[PDB]
Amino acid sequence: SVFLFPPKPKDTLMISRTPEVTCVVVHEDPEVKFNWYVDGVEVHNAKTKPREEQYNSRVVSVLTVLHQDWLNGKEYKCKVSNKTIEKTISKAKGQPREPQVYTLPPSREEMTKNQVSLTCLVKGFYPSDIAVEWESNGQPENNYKTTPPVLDSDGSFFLYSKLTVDKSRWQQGNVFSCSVMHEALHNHYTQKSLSL
Amino acid sequence: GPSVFLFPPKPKDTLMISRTPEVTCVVVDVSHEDPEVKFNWYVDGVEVHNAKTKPREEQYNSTYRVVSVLTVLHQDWLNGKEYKCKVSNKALNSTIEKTISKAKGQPREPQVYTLPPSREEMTKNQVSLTCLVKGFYPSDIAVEWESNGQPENNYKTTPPVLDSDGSFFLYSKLTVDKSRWQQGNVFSCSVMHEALHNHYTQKSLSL
Ligand SMILES: *[C@@H]1O[C@H](CO)[C@@H](O[C@@H]2O[C@H](CO)[C@@H](O[C@@H]3O[C@H](CO[C@H]4O[C@H](CO)[C@@H](O)[C@H](O)[C@@H]4O[C@@H]4O[C@H](CO)[C@@H](O[C@@H]5O[C@H](CO)[C@H](O)[C@H](O)[C@H]5O)[C@H](O)[C@H]4NC(C)=O)[C@@H](O)[C@H](O[C@H]4O[C@H](CO)[C@@H](O)[C@H](O)[C@@H]4O)[C@@H]3O)[C@H](O)[C@H]2NC(C)=O)[C@H](O)[C@H]1NC(C)=O
Ligand SMILES: *[C@@H]1O[C@H](CO)[C@@H](O[C@@H]2O[C@H](CO)[C@@H](O[C@@H]3O[C@H](CO[C@H]4O[C@H](CO)[C@@H](O)[C@H](O)[C@@H]4O[C@@H]4O[C@H](CO)[C@@H](O)[C@H](O)[C@H]4NC(C)=O)[C@@H](O)[C@H](O[C@H]4O[C@H](CO)[C@@H](O)[C@H](O)[C@@H]4O)[C@@H]3O)[C@H](O)[C@H]2NC(C)=O)[C@H](O)[C@H]1NC(C)=O
Ligand SMILES: *[C@@H]1O[C@H](CO)[C@@H](O)[C@H](O)[C@H]1NC(C)=O
Repeated sequence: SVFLFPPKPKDTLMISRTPEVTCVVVHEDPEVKFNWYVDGVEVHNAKTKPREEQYNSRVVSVLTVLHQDWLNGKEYKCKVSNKTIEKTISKAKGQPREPQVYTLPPSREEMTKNQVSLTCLVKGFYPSDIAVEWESNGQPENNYKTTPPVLDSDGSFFLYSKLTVDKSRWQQGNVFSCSVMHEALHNHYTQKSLSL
Repeated sequence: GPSVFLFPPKPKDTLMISRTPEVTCVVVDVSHEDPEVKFNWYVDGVEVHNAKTKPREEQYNSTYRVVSVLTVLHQDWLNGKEYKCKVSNKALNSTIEKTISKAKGQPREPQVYTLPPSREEMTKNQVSLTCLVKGFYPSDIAVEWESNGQPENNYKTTPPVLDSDGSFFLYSKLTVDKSRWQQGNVFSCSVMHEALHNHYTQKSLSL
């Protein structure tokens, strides 16, 4: 069993982070080998994290990739070997489309609660690789949860991010902002603010 | 060896006494050479005998697939009974066992809030009507949209999302033509869940 994983969306969009692809493999002294190919041609800058013994009786190899390589759609072939299995992944193919970002205040009806919901609708983006964060006065907020991307009826994706705050923090007029990073956006990043 | 997959009833099915909730046990990779299999069904570990097994269906990869459907009492699912399907075959003289039930935990009532389109989205030809459903447990839920009796076609609903208090939430988005929203048409988000009175609630939204 060989499983290939893509880099984190955030890591491919900021030139300062390190986007990896993670080839996971998953007890009679099994040796394993690893060959990495980028659009067919092989590369020798992988790294094999040390063996992991599981409760059921999990070797991993990690290859750093270039930001513009992943985003241009190059195929990443991970080839195992044990005395032969392959996997390939790439970015989803297609014209990237720019997320529209809309912040939605809490319902009047929710205002009878002690905490309230601040909503960030992110729609019309493609491919589904995206990252969403919340902050206020520069410091990130922690109490938020973001739905997975959902396929919309036009072949673009959407998601919602919900930020839970004390109603008083909302009543006091604090500024909350939803951050979105996506490849189709200008400088890969956009912000939208929400206040009372 | 074969493989067994056990599917729960649909959330609308268990919530409405008029519908027919079913647990479905599907066996794939049943050998072509000797394909006789047996289903044993158990409810809370007590064998039941009213399941309905389909005839084998020959697949296009030289295997067989067999389906058994167990009709469930609505209050049996909501009361958390466990459904085991056991699949036995004389081909390998082996047995595979799967168990499914409603997720354990105290049910919690969803709060349903409807959020109008953003002002910034009003420059588009279509606007987003949002239904926020939060604080519900377990995650089994159904969400629909309608207007003036008739249902609406152009909506999508996110999967349930585990929130930080252990309950679930989701959002449903209804896309409508800006004109329809600006005419004052009333739109309703309908939510179905065991912890709601009559298993159903409805919130409206208009300009
Ligand atoms: C005994 O040992 C273990 C028991 O623990 C078993 O291992 C499990 O086997 C399962 C099947 O054999 C397998 O299920 C598949 O899951 C994958 C998805 O894997 C992710 O999700 C799992 C559950 O959520 C995790 O446990 C996995 O570890 C993995 O999670 C993490 O995902 C991260 C994403 O945030 C990612 O981290 C990022 O990696 C990038 C890489 O670029 C960057 O580094 C970045 O910085 C990171 O954030 C990681 O990859 C990963 N975490 C790690 C590596 O630490 C799923 O795709 C797959 O589905 C395939 O097949 C189905 C067919 O049904 C098909 O529908 C799909 O299309 C797809 O083709 C399976 O569902 C488990 O993942 C796996 N657990 C492991 C390996 O830890 C063994 O199998 C047992 N031995 C046996 C049975 O013999
Ligand atoms: C020979 O051909 C056979 C026929 O295709 C192959 O059978 C297939 O075998 C695979 C596994 O090898 C099964 O995969 C599982 O599917 C589950 C979901 O299946 C539902 O959805 C699929 C579409 O995605 C659909 O085709 C199925 O028929 C099934 O539909 C549901 O059916 C029930 C009952 O009828 C109904 O109530 C539902 O409404 C209906 N749903 C929908 C949407 O239509 C997955 O859940 C399984 O995942 C398990 O394993 C995963 C491991 O990664 C794990 O992540 C999961 O959590 C879970 O543990 C699994 O993916 C196929 O269903 C099966 N096909 C059929 C038609 O039964 C056979 O494999 C092949 N053999 C060879 C050697 O090639
Ligand atoms: C056949 O199945 C029975 C029931 O589990 C088991 O006791 C028996 O050992 C199996 N046959 C063989 C040859 O092991």
